[PDB]
Amino acid sequence: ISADQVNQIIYNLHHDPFEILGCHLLEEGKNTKKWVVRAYLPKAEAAWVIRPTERKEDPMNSVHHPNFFECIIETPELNHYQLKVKEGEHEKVIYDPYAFSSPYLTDEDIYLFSEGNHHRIYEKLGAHVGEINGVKGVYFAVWAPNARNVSVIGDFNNWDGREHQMRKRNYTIWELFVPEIGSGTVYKYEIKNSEGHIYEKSDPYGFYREVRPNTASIVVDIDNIYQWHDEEWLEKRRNSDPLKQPVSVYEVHLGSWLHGSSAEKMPLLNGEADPVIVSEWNPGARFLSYYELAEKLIPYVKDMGYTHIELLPIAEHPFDGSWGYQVTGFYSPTSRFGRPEDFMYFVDKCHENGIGVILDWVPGHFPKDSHGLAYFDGTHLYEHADPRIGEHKEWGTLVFNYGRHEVRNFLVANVLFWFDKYHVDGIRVDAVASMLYRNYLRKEGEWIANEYGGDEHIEAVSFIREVNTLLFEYFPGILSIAEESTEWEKVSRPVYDGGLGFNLKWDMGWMHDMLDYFNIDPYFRQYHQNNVTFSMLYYYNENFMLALSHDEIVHGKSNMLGKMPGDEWQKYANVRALFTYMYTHPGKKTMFMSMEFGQWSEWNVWGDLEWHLLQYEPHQQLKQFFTDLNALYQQEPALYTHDFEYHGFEWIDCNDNTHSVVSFLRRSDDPNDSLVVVCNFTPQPHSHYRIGVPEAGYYVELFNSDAKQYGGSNMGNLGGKWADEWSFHNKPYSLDLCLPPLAVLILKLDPTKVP
Ligand SMILES: OC[C@H]1O[C@H](O[C@H]2[C@H](O)[C@@H](O)[C@@H](O[C@H]3[C@H](O)[C@@H](O)[C@@H](O[C@H]4[C@H](O)[C@@H](O)[C@@H](O[C@H]5[C@H](O)[C@@H](O)[C@@H](O[C@H]6[C@H](O)[C@@H](O)[C@@H](O[C@H]7[C@H](O)[C@@H](O)[C@@H](O)O[C@@H]7CO)O[C@@H]6CO)O[C@@H]5CO)O[C@@H]4CO)O[C@@H]3CO)O[C@@H]2CO)[C@H](O)[C@@H](O)[C@@H]1O
Ligand SMILES: OC[C@H]1O[C@H](O[C@H]2[C@H](O)[C@@H](O)[C@@H](O[C@H]3[C@H](O)[C@@H](O)[C@@H](O[C@H]4[C@H](O)[C@@H](O)[C@@H](O)O[C@@H]4CO)O[C@@H]3CO)O[C@@H]2CO)[C@H](O)[C@@H](O)[C@@H]1O
Ligand SMILES: OC[C@H]1O[C@H](O[C@H]2[C@H](O)[C@@H](O)[C@@H](O[C@H]3[C@H](O)[C@@H](O)[C@@H](O[C@H]4[C@H](O)[C@@H](O)[C@@H](O)O[C@@H]4CO)O[C@@H]3CO)O[C@@H]2CO)[C@H](O)[C@@H](O)[C@@H]1O
Ligand SMILES: OC[C@H]1O[C@H](O[C@H]2[C@H](O)[C@@H](O)[C@@H](O[C@H]3[C@H](O)[C@@H](O)[C@@H](O[C@H]4[C@H](O)[C@@H](O)[C@@H](O)O[C@@H]4CO)O[C@@H]3CO)O[C@@H]2CO)[C@H](O)[C@@H](O)[C@@H]1O
Ligand SMILES: OC[C@H]1O[C@H](O[C@H]2[C@H](O)[C@@H](O)[C@@H](O[C@H]3[C@H](O)[C@@H](O)[C@@H](O)O[C@@H]3CO)O[C@@H]2CO)[C@H](O)[C@@H](O)[C@@H]1O
Ligand SMILES: OC[C@H]1O[C@H](O[C@H]2[C@H](O)[C@@H](O)[C@@H](O[C@H]3[C@H](O)[C@@H](O)[C@@H](O)O[C@@H]3CO)O[C@@H]2CO)[C@H](O)[C@@H](O)[C@@H]1O
Ligand SMILES: [Mg+2]
Ligand SMILES: [Mg+2]
Ligand SMILES: [Mg+2]
Repeated sequence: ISADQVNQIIYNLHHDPFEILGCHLLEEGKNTKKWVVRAYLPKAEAAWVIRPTERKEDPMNSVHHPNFFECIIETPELNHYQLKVKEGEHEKVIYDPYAFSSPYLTDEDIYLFSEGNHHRIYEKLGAHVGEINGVKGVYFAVWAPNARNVSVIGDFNNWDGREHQMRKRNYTIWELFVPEIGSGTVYKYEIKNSEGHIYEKSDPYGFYREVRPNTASIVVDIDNIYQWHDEEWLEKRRNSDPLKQPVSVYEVHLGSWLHGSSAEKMPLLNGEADPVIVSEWNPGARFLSYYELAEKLIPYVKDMGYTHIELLPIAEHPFDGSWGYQVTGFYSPTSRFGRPEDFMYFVDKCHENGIGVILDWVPGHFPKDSHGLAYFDGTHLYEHADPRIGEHKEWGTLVFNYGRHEVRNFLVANVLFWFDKYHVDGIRVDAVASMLYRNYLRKEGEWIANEYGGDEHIEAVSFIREVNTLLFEYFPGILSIAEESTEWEKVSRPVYDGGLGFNLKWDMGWMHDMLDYFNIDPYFRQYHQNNVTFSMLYYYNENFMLALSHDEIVHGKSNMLGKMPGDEWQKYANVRALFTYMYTHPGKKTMFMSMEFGQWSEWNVWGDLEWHLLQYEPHQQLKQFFTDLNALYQQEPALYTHDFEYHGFEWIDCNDNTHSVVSFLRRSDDPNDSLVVVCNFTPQPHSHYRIGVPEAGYYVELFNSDAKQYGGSNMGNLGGKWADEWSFHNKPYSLDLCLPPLAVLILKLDPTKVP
């Protein structure tokens, strides 16, 4: 480029910056092409072009001006890249602001979509504010290749589509530009099928939706509604290995954490809306907005000391009672809680408070509702046509045709959409088995094998591996968590090693062993010591997340306190012992709302949590227990740096089944960060109980779950204990401890203590 062209950009004299900024073809070679990417980045000192799908990164050079950059790259196609932009000591990674010079679909967009590889398809499909032929308006586009006709119906034309019939392109996608309408427009697509039957559809790529049970899509100017402040969080994420950090997740269903009064409006970020009543049966209550949740949930979480909030599905879903697991509006956060920008504010405020956001994401199925994706164009479009692989009959839902390019593209781009537009830090996928097996919940003679004779759902396995490959390339440092309950191997291992590419898997076996164990009367736990120790045998085959989830405190399973045997003191003590053990056992942590304060009743998705219990001491004390435990977990490197390496854990002894006692070491990089953990899983205290330790010195009591401030009886070792030169558990030193009842001790050698 010339200096004159540069200066025209710098001084805002150029007639159209898209002619020189962004990605431009310089020449075609025999097997490759030569491209240039240019950027004007005021205040940046340096920039790079990242091609994350090819695993490449190229520096950009300043050209004529220190903030004007060019980068010349040879590659057959340059569809997928990001700009890394350094301003002083800070780096951000963004998409190229000059990537798309028109709102309409190009030939290239249609080709990439037809092949399933348009990672940014949601920039063109759906509804977008823009300018065509010199006039501002909205461009709509929808994939419906077998429809006979499609029109746009909405508020602007009183729901009559005759003067807004769309144009079909390349036998696949319908489009229309509508002048002089903008964000806030309410609409649907009116589709006529090959039979001549006419029906109404919500926008599959819609960005906002009326409040259930109304289903019209609403236009959002999604890049001009919210100003983020989380660059430093995102930079630290991208540069960190979350597997080596503390990950303590508070799992939350937004509709049922806390309700407000329906006698007032729902406040929004600088505005308000009518209340959304929780149900016809509880008409005095309304949901809290994303804005109100940012003001209340976030400081509550921060004060408890969790690192992450995990949300039950917030994608738009028509029925409260699915808990969000039956989604129909994949590209929009549910309007129950307000607007897209209110959810953006929630996430930005999490990041300001040093809290990450994980979204439950639901790629496995979708319900039959007529506004949604089902039979979209008068054919089986999103779902597979054969019910043996296209329906989950026990659930009444439809299964995406993962092999169909544009379907795969809908879902792959959807995952990326949440990280791009809403800055989230991770996803969790429920019931992964439901996608992986062609015989899932199907009887003999009601399913068919894959092409090689097996039960593996090949197309699903390939989709999952693609999701995870792309997610980690585009957004390094995120969490991708699976629950897979069969024995599928390598779930949380890299795709290059034959894995599915998640980085964490819920340890459902551990969960069952623990909750079954603790439900046993303590005298009988001696016959089930193996529940305590078993999960450590297979532990190193995956990266495990230890989750005690929402699913465990419904349908007659009781809440945590009610699972435990004995009187009220023992029930609390069991909950403290279990969770202290969970937090010291190797693996990341997840627990569900209500568990941190000892709610007695089961989670009820139709009300909110029993917050009035926090007026009473035993609940307050358990909440303080969790507050202090989370603080300890973040303060002790041996609880999180080496979760997934042999070095991080070793049993000291687990042979004392008749007293239900176990003990072990946790380790980190520094040997002085080593911890000794001792567990007593009956209410019988022990007074001179020997435990082997590897070195001399004073072992400080960092934590004792029987402390009186946690509701315990206040037995313990009075702050710490000197080890004896008395060999035990095959170690050269030993501690002579008092083991409090139904309690866990965490001890740490202080090598500077004065004898
Ligand atoms: O995570 C929450 C929280 O946990 C820790 O803090 C807890 C403790 O774990 C818990 O034990 C307790 O400690 C408090 C304590 O209640 C306060 O009274 C005070 O303790 C004083 C003590 O009162 C003084 O007398 C003095 O004790 C001497 C002791 O007099 C002397 O006899 C000897 O004791 C040895 C004893 O003779 C042996 O028999 C044996 O005693 C055992 C028994 O065998 C057993 O059956 C049972 O009863 O328990 C006894 C205790 O183990 O061993 C004894 C040696 O340990 O030597 C001691 C040494 O002084 O001194 C202490 C120190 O001031 O303060 C402690 C410490 O705060 O409550 C706290 C809070 O709930 C954790 O330390 C804290 O950071 C965490 O927040
Ligand atoms: O103009 C009349 C023509 O239209 C008719 O063909 C249609 C089909 O009915 C549509 O359903 C569609 O077919 C696409 C399909 O939508 C798309 O996903 C892709 O199919 C891939 C698939 O993703 C992949 O998994 C694998 O199985 O291979 C498939 C084949 O490539 O492409 C399909 C074929 O284009 O669109 C066409 C055109 O609208 C009619 O049947 C034609 O005979 C007729 O010419
Ligand atoms: O010096 C006092 C005693 O210290 C030790 O007693 C221990 C018990 O061994 C532990 O099991 C525990 O006791 C719990 C008990 O397990 C639990 O059932 C509950 O019992 C209460 C009950 O809440 C209450 O309503 C009423 O009925 O009285 C019962 C009192 O026992 O709560 C107890 C704790 O409060 O902890 C105690 C105290 O550390 C030691 O073993 C005893 O020999 C000694 O007497
Ligand atoms: O007054 C009662 C006694 O109290 C003290 O003994 C304690 C020990 O200090 C504790 O460690 C524990 O003992 C366990 C032991 O930790 C555990 O390994 C298991 O021992 C098995 C052993 O693993 C196996 O290899 C073989 O040698 O048999 C051992 C004996 O079974 O089980 C032990 C308990 O049964 O608890 C005891 C108290 O019961 C103090 O040290 C004693 O001297 C004192 O008398
Ligand atoms: O103020 C009058 C009226 O406004 C609201 O109704 C809107 C719907 O919520 C919205 O879905 C849309 O309804 C259209 C359907 O979506 C569409 O499928 C088709 O069947 O036509 C409908 C309009 O006829 O528009 C209406 C009207 O704006 C509010 O929710 C109503 O209850 C209220 O009475
Ligand atoms: O070093 C090998 C192995 O040692 C440790 O494993 C112990 C388990 O942690 C524990 O449950 C127990 O295993 C038995 C099962 O509980 C029982 O149900 C059945 O399958 O037999 C098992 C075989 O013994 O004891 C084992 C062996 O000590 C440690 O936890 C592992 O990580 C480690 O690899
Ligand atoms: Mg399940
Ligand atoms: Mg068993
Ligand atoms: Mg309530």
